[PDB]
Amino acid sequence: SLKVVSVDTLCCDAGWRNYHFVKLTTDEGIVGWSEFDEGFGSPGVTAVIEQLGKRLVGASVMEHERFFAEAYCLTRPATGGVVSEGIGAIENALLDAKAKTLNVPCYELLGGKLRDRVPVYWSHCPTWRINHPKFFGPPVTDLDGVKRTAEEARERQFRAIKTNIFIHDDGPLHAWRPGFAVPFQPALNVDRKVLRNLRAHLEALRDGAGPDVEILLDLNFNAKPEGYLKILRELADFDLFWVEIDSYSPQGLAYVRNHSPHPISSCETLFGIREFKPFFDANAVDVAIVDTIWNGVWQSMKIAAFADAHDINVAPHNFYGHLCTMINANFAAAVPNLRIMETDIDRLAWEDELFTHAPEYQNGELIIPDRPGWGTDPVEEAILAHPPKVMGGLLQ
Amino acid sequence: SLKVVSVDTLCCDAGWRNYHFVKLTTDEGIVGWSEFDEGFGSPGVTAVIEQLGKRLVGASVMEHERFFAEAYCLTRPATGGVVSEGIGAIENALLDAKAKTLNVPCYELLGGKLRDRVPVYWSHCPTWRINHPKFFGPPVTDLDGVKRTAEEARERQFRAIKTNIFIHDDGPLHAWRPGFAVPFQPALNVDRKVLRNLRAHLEALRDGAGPDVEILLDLNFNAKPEGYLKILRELADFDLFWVEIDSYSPQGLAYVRNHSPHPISSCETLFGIREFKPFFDANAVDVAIVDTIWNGVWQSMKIAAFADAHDINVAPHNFYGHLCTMINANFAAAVPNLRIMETDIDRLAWEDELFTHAPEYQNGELIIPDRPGWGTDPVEEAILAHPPKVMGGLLQ
Amino acid sequence: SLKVVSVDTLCCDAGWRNYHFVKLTTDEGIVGWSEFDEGFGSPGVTAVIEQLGKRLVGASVMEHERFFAEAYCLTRPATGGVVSEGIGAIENALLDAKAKTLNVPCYELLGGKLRDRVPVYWSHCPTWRINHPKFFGPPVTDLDGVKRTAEEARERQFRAIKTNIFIHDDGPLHAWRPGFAVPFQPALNVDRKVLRNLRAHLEALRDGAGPDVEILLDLNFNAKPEGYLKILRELADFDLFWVEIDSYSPQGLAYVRNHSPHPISSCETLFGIREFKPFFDANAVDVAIVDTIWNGVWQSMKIAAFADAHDINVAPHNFYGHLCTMINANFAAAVPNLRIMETDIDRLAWEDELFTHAPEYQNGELIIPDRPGWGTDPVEEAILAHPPKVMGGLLQ
Amino acid sequence: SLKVVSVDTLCCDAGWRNYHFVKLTTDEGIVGWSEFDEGFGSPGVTAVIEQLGKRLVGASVMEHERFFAEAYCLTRPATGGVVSEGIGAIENALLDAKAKTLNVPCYELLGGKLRDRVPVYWSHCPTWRINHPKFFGPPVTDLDGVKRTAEEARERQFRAIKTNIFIHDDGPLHAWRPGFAVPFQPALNVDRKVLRNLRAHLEALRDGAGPDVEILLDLNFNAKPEGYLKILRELADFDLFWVEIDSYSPQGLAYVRNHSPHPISSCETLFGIREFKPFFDANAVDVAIVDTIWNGVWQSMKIAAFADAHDINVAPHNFYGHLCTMINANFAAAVPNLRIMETDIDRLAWEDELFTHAPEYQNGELIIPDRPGWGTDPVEEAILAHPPKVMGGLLQ
Ligand SMILES: [Cl-]
Ligand SMILES: [Cl-]
Ligand SMILES: [Cl-]
Ligand SMILES: [Cl-]
Ligand SMILES: [Cl-]
Ligand SMILES: [Cl-]
Ligand SMILES: [Cl-]
Ligand SMILES: [Cl-]
Ligand SMILES: [Mg+2]
Ligand SMILES: [Mg+2]
Ligand SMILES: [Mg+2]
Ligand SMILES: [Mg+2]
Ligand SMILES: [Mg+2]
Ligand SMILES: [Mg+2]
Ligand SMILES: [Mg+2]
Ligand SMILES: [Mg+2]
Repeated sequence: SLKVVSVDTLCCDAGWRNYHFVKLTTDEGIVGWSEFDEGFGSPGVTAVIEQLGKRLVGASVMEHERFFAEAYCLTRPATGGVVSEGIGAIENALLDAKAKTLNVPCYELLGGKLRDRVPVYWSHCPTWRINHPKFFGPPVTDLDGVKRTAEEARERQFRAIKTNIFIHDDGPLHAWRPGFAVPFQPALNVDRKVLRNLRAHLEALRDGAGPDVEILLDLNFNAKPEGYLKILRELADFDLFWVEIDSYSPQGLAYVRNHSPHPISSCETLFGIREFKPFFDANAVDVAIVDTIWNGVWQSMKIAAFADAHDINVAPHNFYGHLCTMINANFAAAVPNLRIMETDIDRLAWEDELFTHAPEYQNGELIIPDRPGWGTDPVEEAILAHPPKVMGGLLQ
Repeated sequence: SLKVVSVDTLCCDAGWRNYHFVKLTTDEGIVGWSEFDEGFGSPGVTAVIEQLGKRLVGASVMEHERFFAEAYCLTRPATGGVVSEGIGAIENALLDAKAKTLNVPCYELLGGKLRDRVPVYWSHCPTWRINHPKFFGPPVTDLDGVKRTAEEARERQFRAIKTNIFIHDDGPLHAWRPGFAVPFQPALNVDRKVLRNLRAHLEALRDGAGPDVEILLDLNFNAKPEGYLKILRELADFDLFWVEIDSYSPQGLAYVRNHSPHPISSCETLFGIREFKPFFDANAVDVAIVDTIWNGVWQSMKIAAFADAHDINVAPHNFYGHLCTMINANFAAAVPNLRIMETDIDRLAWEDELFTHAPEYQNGELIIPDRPGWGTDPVEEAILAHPPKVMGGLLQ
Repeated sequence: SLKVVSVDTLCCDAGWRNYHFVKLTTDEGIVGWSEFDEGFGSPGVTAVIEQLGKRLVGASVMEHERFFAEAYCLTRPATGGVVSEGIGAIENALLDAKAKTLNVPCYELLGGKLRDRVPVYWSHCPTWRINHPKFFGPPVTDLDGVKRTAEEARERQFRAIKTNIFIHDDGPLHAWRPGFAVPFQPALNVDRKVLRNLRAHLEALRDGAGPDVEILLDLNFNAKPEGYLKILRELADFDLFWVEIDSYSPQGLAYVRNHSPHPISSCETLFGIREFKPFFDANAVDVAIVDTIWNGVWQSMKIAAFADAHDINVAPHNFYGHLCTMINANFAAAVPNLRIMETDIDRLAWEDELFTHAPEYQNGELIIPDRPGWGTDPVEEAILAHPPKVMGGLLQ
Repeated sequence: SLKVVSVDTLCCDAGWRNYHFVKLTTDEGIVGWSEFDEGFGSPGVTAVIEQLGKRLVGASVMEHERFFAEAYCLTRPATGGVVSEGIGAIENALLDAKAKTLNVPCYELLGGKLRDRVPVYWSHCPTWRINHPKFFGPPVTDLDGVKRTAEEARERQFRAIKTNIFIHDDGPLHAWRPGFAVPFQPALNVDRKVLRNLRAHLEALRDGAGPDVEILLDLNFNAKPEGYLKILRELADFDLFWVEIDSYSPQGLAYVRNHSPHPISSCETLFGIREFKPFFDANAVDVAIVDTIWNGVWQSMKIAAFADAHDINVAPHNFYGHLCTMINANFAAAVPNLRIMETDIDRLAWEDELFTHAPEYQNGELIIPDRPGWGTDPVEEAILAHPPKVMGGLLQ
């Protein structure tokens, strides 16, 4: 019949956060999967999915843009954010199911592949070993550990690594994340302490990385334009692949970029061409980060094409489980204007148990798989062996 | 202690949709309430509230902007929409509790009152009698019914009424709501059928209203700029108080307004100064509609002040239960640049059972009450006597 | 009755200028106070207050925004400047009275507090010891004195200090203030003499401050854009927390900022969202200085929210007596987007006599008090023991 | 010596407001006069003048731009409004004294005259007979009176007349001035009542005026852009010389003008090229009204030249006593780009007692006099025979 028979959500432990999944079944017995997230400031996604999936049962699995168009109508007043995340999760499960029904990898739905491998950067490096050492080891607790982590990235043939903001000289090594209320300092002022610790951290990272490995810096939402300018001035003489700055002020981000000696990336939290547009119109970014897990991969192709017309290259936002990596891998395979792909190389001790297939890396690149669908399936029995905790992520 | 002890949510039947409430209790035994909504495209609000309320327990009931600042940080990546609705609901319960603790009406927190009564328009008139006749009677099923409803508004001393788009000459009278997928025609094209039915409907309404009662027209998201222009051209010779058009294109809405012979209102779905700004910068609106139930009343005061500096008057978005009306009444009491207040005069047969106090109208105005807090409390036993159904509203 | 019974003004000696106060009494016997200023280019404020206070008697002390709305109407043609200062002074006395009536600190009216302490900078350092040495000692008369003053700030645990423009090598040490006609050189040209003296002064200040204490530079209205650019170029290699530039040319100030290697602050003389708007639209400032004594604290909350939407942090303009400090402290307690707070640490020998309570500093921060109202009251008998002189300030 | 020996202010009764004067005496015994106003929203002007005049004593009477430059410096932070009015009043007394010293009319200082007579409009017609009938008769209390007043203007050979907004059908004839809080309705909404009364009033005025006399409409600050558009739409088919709209929103006023079928005038409350500039840049006005009493005539020549470069003609704001008329007459004599001159033809019963010379009109034009100085002097004994009341005007 090609009809959708069921849409369910599943959830499992990912240590300091949970992973979530959409499981969509068709009348032919094909199962389409996606992975989504609530911990990154996004309570409510499951509720959105459970409501929207009710309307989808009985509809054609093949008609994903019809579903999107309908869903957009039904939730139009509160579009974006958690609503749009729910829509994107369902879209990604629909794509998997459609690809599987047609016996093709998902990139065959997205224009075909135009590359077989994708260069990555090792993200949250050494952020995961510093911030979640119970889950990702060896723990990093000092500048020597920072250096050693970069040395490890170099030895393992990774070509780039991305860090965040860390305070080294005020007690135990800790992250500086005031944009997410750790600590609660909602003005997000940047003081000397922040600047000298950024410098110390990056110098240690460069010492370990050597001169060839690229270093990316993510500042998230942790300052105002004033403070971002202060950081960029301070770090004017560093060799940075990009400095990543999230902002809801296209004019402010454009001002910062205009005064930056480094490439600026942004946009990981934005939805649709509509939200990217003011940033591109303002010349606000060198690189547009696109969250295809949030937007849905079909919607993300639209965003990539929009960026292409502005001669802006895109990078997937990818810092979740293996299924998200494979979803992003398919997007990265199809998009011409691809900057690089993000991936976390630090993995949970049970990550591989949760999925049928793991991403394969060789010489600093992700190999794009050629199996029907995204390239990996969550394993239901494994999910049940790792029951979820209450919401973590930013809401820990 | 002035600490928040608990944050709970409650839900009850409102016929074709549910009402939702936040119940916040302090260490002193004061209870602060707000009303919120999920049916207007907003699945997930309850989940957001339940997560955010966990962080609020143990904090001061007096420190509402602290809570807002913290909440904004914790959900920054997925801000707006359902996340921001959850934050606004909690804010409104905090305000009620703080006012009650200080033994004052909520307007005493908002600058004091500057008026004792607020002119209203009777909204969803005759929309509720056409679209939900099982709940709001007498049913309206033809043009004569449309005329009679306007006559009733005139007799009852209402000074203004607001209708939507109705098809009268293609079978049983029915609403035209393609922007919300009823029917599913996602291009939102406007054809002759729409135009002639708008004309027929508005002529009947004017016939009943007489020449003094003002007629407002809400087009919601039911066209593209092209179609909005077609509608405004067609209705060029009508006397309309405003034409209300929701759009996520400030440039498109500005183009429409520039070519409109009628005042244009918009913005009921927008969050914060940030989202209103592009519209004001573009000269897109005569009147800014502010949803204080969604934004929170404190945040809405910021938006009202922003509008004031642009010499734009604001109107509350108010089409829910009595508590929402009283929340909006307090906002309307304090804001200098107030255009008018929306209210639905058609009420459910059990509306008055659900709340301790009902809004009072006299000579077409809402009387602003002077009780501690918002002016009415949901009644817990009554809520339990009207158990909720599954989600309705747009998601019916 | 909650009615205002009387509005009076009082005035006392502050050495080289006078302090002024609004005293508002209610029917319940509550007294609300504010402090205002005439010496900073503002003859006439008292006359404005005395006229506007006549209309206020008999009105509710609780309805401060009603009073503001009415006052704005009555003085609309000559709004801003001295008129708006009079309105702001009355607003601040109303707020004090309302807070006292409700038995809460003024920050309880402003959203609640979100911080308990506020970092400050020691302003007019060493400006007060150079320019008014009869009142603030020890006198500073040479570069060694400049260095020693910065050393004192460091020892006393202040984290930042702010100086102005001084000429050291042309006779007795003297201020360069041509923008205020000392000397009268109304072109405001910047020559070598100015540049080399700025350098000499700042080098001495840095020598005393050490590398951790932040140095702020205030240029007031003492140049044109051309000259501001010359100064910023000259000082390109200094580590400055901000350079403060007052301008009535948003396009000119924006040009300067675009070419500045230092953060730019401005706006201390501006009134309302309306006046700040062109500067924010032009990207003219890193930091917005808000004079809440001039604007009124309620109006200033509107300005702070406007700045927040532009991701601009604000700093109070505070260089008067203890009551102004406490007024600003309450604003600073409530505003999320707070850059820092200005305060003069050099005090008159009789400052503490004039007020019931003095501001308390610890480890470079101002402690926010928790008494009803602003946190301090002028003392009537002390005011009479220090009779005012003719107008001083800029009009000396 | 050519030194200024004294600067004094005088004040006398003008019925519902006072007139004020600056009296400046030189060492040679020449007396220069100006007239200024406080009632039009401007408490404090006298205080400003008394402070600034202290600095002027001992300076050259010939150096008026030196005084202006110095005064601007000394009051720079609170410039505009009442401060700038004080400066303008002194400037106008300086000009009179300088002209008298050189034995020439003031227009000889302003480029020489380029016309001998100036067409006027009869302003506040029938506004003064309606609003201040105790002082200006015969009283106007109905539509027939409105018609008769216009007939009188026609018979007396006036070519143009200007009215305001009046409510005729809700009790005794009364002005609609919500922008100045009469009545207090601070949203400034425009309803049917306003529109139908504007129409009725203007139809009566046109009936009396005949087809040749021009009719001007002043809306002051009595609406928001929304309401101004509503008024202009309603009055689309009237033949109006201009519609006068005061606004502090250049973008809003420009929007209104863009949609106006009538010429738009504004700017009567603005100070200096700086304040006019945003309006001209926005294409906001057909005609710029310049208050030379407020700005000073020398400053006003700068504004007129600025307007000239934009191909905008200017009109003096003139609705005070005979000295203001003569001050404006001299400006009007010298400015090439002169639209028309405002004057009130309704005069107080004692107006002529107060001044040595009265303005002379012939065939609808003001004759420019050729006496040294402005053309009339206040009479000190007459001033003392008409002692002032408390402040009236808007502050009544
Ligand atoms: Cl989580
Ligand atoms: Cl902070
Ligand atoms: Cl619902
Ligand atoms: Cl369609
Ligand atoms: Cl002073
Ligand atoms: Cl000079
Ligand atoms: Cl007066
Ligand atoms: Cl109003
Ligand atoms: Mg968004
Ligand atoms: Mg990132
Ligand atoms: Mg949005
Ligand atoms: Mg609507
Ligand atoms: Mg100004
Ligand atoms: Mg300053
Ligand atoms: Mg101004
Ligand atoms: Mg006028």
